[PDB]
Amino acid sequence: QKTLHIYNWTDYIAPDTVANFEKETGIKVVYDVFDSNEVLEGKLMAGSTGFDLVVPSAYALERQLTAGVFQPLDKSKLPEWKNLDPELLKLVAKHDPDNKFAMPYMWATTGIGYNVDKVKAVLGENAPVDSWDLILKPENLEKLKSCGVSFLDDPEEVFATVLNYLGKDPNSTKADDYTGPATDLLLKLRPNIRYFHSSQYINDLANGDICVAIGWAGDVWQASNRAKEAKNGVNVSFSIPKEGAMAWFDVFAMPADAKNKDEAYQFLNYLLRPDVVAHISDHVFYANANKAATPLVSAEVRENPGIYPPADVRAKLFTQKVQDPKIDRVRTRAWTKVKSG
Ligand SMILES: COCCOC[C@@H](C)OC[C@@H](C)OC[C@@H](C)N
Ligand SMILES: [Cl-]
Repeated sequence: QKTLHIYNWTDYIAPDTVANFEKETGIKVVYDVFDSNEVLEGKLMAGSTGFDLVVPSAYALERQLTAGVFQPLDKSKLPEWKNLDPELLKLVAKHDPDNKFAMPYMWATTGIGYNVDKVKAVLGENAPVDSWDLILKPENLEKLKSCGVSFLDDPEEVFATVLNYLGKDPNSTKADDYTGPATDLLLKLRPNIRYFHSSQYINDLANGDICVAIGWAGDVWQASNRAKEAKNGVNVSFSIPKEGAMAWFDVFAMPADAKNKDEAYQFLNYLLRPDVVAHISDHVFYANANKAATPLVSAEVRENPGIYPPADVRAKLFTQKVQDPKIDRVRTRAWTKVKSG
């Protein structure tokens, strides 16, 4: 009896995906979760994770490759690899040349999740729900403080969105951008932010406990779906703001010391099956990278422009750059200053 260990994001799989895999293959699966790239990268850099598959973002995969923490995917053991989107593969290939190490899993954006009715009650029906002004303008955050504001606990996301909102390069390589105007705005916003967290905001949005969040798109639509299932009358939506937004790709990768490579390949081939990965998108409200699976995804998910955004919305998106150690230092320092007010 072999056991496959999988380290994935929270709220990032269907409730029966793993059980259906165990039944089909006889492989026992141990499934652990994280809600942060730095948590996952920390384990990948510090020692032996014990995981056979992990799921980092494509840009973070690039940093991890330079340390040799992954092993190349044997394409002959992934016969269904052809189901993956070539335009999505080419986008991942900027971080993983020739797509040698990673399998694109899901992709989405980083925008604003919000309580529609409470926002409209606090800021009126003309609230800037189409703009980052909703959560990055201090005059607005001062009004929304009491209903609850959350930011992701992710320095790269927050700083990229703040610099973009200030008219700077989202991936600015000038330290004065981070210590100056980026830190200045965050400190003005900081007293109105209830907490920095990358997963608690899902149930807090669903229950009406926070009214505006920096959120990952599928996370927020899950919040909206849970509230509807609970019949609590809470109205949650998601905005890809008109100023542009962070877009990203999460990929499956195989750690270089993975114990059960053969079983890991079996799970990757399982994920490549169109019905399997469409079932996941139906439940997590995330776009998968499987071109063959798209028609099998629910109309509710596929026709949602906040999940499968149209071309006008795609033209506004930017992706995360791997910053050199100088900018990494500056950004990380300012982030810690910001978290402690
Ligand atoms: C409470 O969770 C029990 C998991 O049960 C797995 C079910 C679906 O069957 C698949 C089995 C035969 O394969 C893996 C075995 C070794 N655990
Ligand atoms: Cl990415």
